[PDB]
Amino acid sequence: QQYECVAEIGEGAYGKVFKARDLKNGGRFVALKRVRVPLSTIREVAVLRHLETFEHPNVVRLFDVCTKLTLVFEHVDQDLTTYLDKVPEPGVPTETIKDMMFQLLRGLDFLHSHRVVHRDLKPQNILVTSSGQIKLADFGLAVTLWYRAPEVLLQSSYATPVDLWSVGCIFAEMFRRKPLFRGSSDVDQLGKILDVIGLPGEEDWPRDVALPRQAFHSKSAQPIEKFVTDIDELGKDLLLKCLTFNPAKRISAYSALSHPYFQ
Ligand SMILES: CC(C)n1c(C(C)(C)O)nc2c(F)cc(-c3nc(N[C@@H]4CCOC[C@H]4O)ncc3Cl)cc21
Repeated sequence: QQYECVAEIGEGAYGKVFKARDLKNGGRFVALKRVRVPLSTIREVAVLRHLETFEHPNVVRLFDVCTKLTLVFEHVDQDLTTYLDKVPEPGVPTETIKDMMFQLLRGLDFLHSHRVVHRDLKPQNILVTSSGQIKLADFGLAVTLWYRAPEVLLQSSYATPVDLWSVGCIFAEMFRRKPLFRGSSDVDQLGKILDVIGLPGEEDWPRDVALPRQAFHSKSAQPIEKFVTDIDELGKDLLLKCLTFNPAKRISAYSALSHPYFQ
């Protein structure tokens, strides 16, 4: 074969991910994902090959697609989790947090501009290069709810704002070095969220959903500086705009890119 598996990276629905040697390309390490067997998946791979044409700096490269289906991607040694685990005290430098957030928002804006939603953005799929470059991986194909948006938990809407909530969760975790909302179920997750952001107005609660607003009594919203201690005034504002309950009022990746926090 042209690829030689050396280790298992992970397991997905229904497929395994393997670290492989690209024998025809200098034995470079590659991530091989096998997708089992449709037309929707054919379209999904077509979107991924199209996004590759733009070769965005903040998205993992798709080197090859073979025919059930093998997806060959560039290998990145570490994810944001392993970076946050190994970063020395007192934590990630303020300007490293800033740069990585801009790169994440750049890759996110790229995907949203091409009508692609990640839907499972988490430090495990955010890859960090030896040069410190953020690369998005593990998206475009069809459990941890710590980054799941409230409208996904409530089962009402599944648009792009879902990823911006995950970014707000990730932004907070870059300072904390531990997840912001560590729920253990959809109802626990939403409760743990509303303890911090407060119960939203009745007009901001999704209509025709199973869980009503009155199923929670989180009462008032607490200051974020308590849960994220070293955040600046501008960072606090960007973080709040991401962690907005109502997805229509939540900042977009495009307007987050222009926030004064990045000036
Ligand atoms: C693991 C997970 C995020 N993952 C999943 C599933 C479906 C399991 O969630 N599919 C994945 C996939 F298609 C590719 C990668 C990927 N991984 C690396 N490197 C890894 C990063 C983690 O540390 C070990 C390194 O070797 N480099 C490049 C890519 Cl693109 C990760 C995937």
